[PDB]
Amino acid sequence: MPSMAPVLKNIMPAIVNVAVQGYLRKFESIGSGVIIDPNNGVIITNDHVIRNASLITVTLQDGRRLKARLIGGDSETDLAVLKIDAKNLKSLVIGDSDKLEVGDFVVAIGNPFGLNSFGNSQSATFGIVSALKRSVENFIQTDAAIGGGNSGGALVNAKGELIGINTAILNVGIGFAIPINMVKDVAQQIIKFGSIHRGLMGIFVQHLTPELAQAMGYPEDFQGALVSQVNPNSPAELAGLKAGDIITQINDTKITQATQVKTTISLLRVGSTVKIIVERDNKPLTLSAVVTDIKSHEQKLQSNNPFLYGLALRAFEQESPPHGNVIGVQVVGASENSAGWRAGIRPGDIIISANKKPVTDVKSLQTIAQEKKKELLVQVLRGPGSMYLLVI
Amino acid sequence: MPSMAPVLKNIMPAIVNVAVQGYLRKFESIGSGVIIDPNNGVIITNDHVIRNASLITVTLQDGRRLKARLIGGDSETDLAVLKIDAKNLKSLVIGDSDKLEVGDFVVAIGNPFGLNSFGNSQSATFGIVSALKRSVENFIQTDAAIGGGNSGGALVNAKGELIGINTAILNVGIGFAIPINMVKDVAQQIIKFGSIHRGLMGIFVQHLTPELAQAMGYPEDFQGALVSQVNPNSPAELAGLKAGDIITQINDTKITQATQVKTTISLLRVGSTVKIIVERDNKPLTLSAVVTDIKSHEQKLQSNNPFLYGLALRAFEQESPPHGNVIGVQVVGASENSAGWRAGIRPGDIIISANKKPVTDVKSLQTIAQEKKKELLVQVLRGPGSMYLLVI
Amino acid sequence: AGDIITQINDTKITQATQVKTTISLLRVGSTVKIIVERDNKPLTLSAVVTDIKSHEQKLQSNNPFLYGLALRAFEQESPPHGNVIGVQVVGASENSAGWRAGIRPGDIIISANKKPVTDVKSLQTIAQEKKKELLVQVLRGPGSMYLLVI
Repeated sequence: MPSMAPVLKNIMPAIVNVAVQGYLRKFESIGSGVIIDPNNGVIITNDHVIRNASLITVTLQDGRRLKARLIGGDSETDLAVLKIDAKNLKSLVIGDSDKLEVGDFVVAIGNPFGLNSFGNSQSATFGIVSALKRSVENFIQTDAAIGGGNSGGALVNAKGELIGINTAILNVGIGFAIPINMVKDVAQQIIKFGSIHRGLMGIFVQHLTPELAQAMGYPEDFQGALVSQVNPNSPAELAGLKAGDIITQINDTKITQATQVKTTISLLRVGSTVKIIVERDNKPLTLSAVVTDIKSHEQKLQSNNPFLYGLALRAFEQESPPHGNVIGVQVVGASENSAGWRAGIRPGDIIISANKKPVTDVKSLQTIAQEKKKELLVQVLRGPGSMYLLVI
Repeated sequence: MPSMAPVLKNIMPAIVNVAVQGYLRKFESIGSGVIIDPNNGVIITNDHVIRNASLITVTLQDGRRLKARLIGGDSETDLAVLKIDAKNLKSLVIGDSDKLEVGDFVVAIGNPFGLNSFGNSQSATFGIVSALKRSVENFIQTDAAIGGGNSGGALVNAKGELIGINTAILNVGIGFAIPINMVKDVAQQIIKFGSIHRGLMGIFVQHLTPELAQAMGYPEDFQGALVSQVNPNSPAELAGLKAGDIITQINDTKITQATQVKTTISLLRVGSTVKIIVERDNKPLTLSAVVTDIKSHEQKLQSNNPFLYGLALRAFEQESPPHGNVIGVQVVGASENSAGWRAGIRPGDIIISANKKPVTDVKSLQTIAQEKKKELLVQVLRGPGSMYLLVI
Repeated sequence: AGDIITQINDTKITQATQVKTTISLLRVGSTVKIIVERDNKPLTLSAVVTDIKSHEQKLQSNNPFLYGLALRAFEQESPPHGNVIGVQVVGASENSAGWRAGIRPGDIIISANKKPVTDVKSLQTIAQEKKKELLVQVLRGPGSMYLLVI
């Protein structure tokens, strides 16, 4: 007689209750957690379960109510790692969430927002994987949900292995899970450093469909991640990556799915050399690239183009009463965080001279901006009036 | 390790996305579709998915976004057949939906109204058949639903065969499906003719319960469809069908269920001779009958009874101030679409003479109505007053 | 353009509004005789009313990827992309192959069948590469994406 009872009875102690008290006004909040290292008391829940906590208490199936410590959380991946100091703890076999398919049977273990606050008992619910993660697009999706779903709890496969960590967004009958492969890596890194310090690579990637594979000269079943854009002066550009490359391996991981790429890179730390294997018009190339600090990169960009950085510019000529024939460069956009904004330049402004010299096109503006001076004097037409501005 | 993953991976390409633009004000709308003939690009969705469309685009799992043509739809069965011109298409094995039982495991494949507009990925959800069709009464019913259910998508059995086509009426956790046997027949007929042209048979049928079987002199397990009424001058009457007959076979289909009968006959076309095998007080009889055009039949009825057609009549005698003793035939009802309504006759009218002659009962009225004349002069009492009317 | 219509078939044309009414009710397949003054010379033209769907069908497959698209040459510094050179999609008919593939007004086509796109003719020429698909790289705000127009 088949039943999930045997596997669940063994893994249930691994799931726990997570209770939080805090101020936002004082509030309560409860969710679930999973013990992923029994020897050191390391529990995973969602970041949103424990945000704003002054107090966090873990209740085990065995009855103990334990004071827990936050080792660190990561709001973007919605994960948080906790420590409790206690012995005789149980966990479960961790699995590989890259190996999941639509149609596999799963069980989600974790109380809904309403339920069994008081019993040391975690509700179980059964179903299949309905759709794989694809960044609702951001998670493993299931039809195993109860009460609008669980946060912090375990998603396990038919064997009892942990394949993800549940989460509850506000989809009737649909359950969501953060895949365990990603969870592992944010756990290690929060454990070692206390938080993820994301750096910059500058690679935008897209799902390689069979359609696109074939149109790009590869078989229908070919797998990889399509590079859709490589920014200028980005680490990916230094490394030789081009739009149209198909990424097939990063470091030790084979890429068969664009969603893979974006997770790996994310959780990788400024300083890391990264091996990227690429296919380009059917030739393999191995590029190497260094993750850099986002604020450093913005610095480079700024001190390289100190007066015009953050501005979108185009050539402009137009008879424009009351000014007569107006020739210049139109500021089409401007980041609030630019020397240009700070000096007063706004979108819609026409720059008609720089350092008292006439400006005809963008190039002509960029050249004068290269002049080794402390400041750029800029004359702008703005609708029917005009200002001189100083860009420092 | 059991899993629905292998069967679903093979049939998933058969399911598609259906996107529609139109005016009702412009609107969008998306549902799903199933490819039932890969060689000719023939897709099934629901009629309600594609109604009011000026544009219909099919997205395949492989990535192609394809312009689709409406070959025809049928709002009563809520089905619509589509063509796309494209090669390398996949379908699935079509199954027999007469063979389904409560308790069989099923998977419904198709995105809910909310979900994955953008991924070429169709959500899957798992369960059992909860109740068989019984015309909510009109469909196969399941506990495989997500997000309030899918329209246009596939319902498949444990083997991966298509057993129905999903539909979403506005029942939490309950999924509905239009059974595939019916779908097949409306597809062929929409393909050949562009739409279903329903004719008239005139057979009302009822579920034969064990209770009723026994009370009618057959074993508890006897199957068939109970004829509850046969209209006068109907094709079923010409063919010899009587109330109390138990239909057991129509053409090539054995009838074990009343719901069967009504579908078959429906989709059958004016002109078709139809074999009906019947049981009557335990003797088998084979009747033959011809489907006729509904408007022709109404014509026959009218030109046969040209002045009184569409009227409900009873004998009437009553002392009725201020009229004294009133003898006549009371019009108890009247169809707006009758020579009688058009002339002014209303329910509650007493017909007291016809062609200047007194009317005592219905029969007496019918006889004068048979007179070979261009018109019927009718004198009516209406409450306290009276009108002469001319029925043409 | 600048011809003056004085007659359509046997109806005589004295105002602009008659033209719509005389012609709208003419059936597909008809020969229509349009009589005109052009520089004070009378001419008589003959034209065949076509089916609307068939005409749009003809424009469509005669221009299979770019039909319905309003397009202009585009050069602009555009943080974070740097200097973006390409063809801006200014309008896109909701029934075009381009709209179907995913293109939207605002997008900048920066490459086609893997070559750089500079002016509108450069895109038109690449579009004529003898295929059943045009591969386009579009820049949309800070992102980018490959689409296949079919």
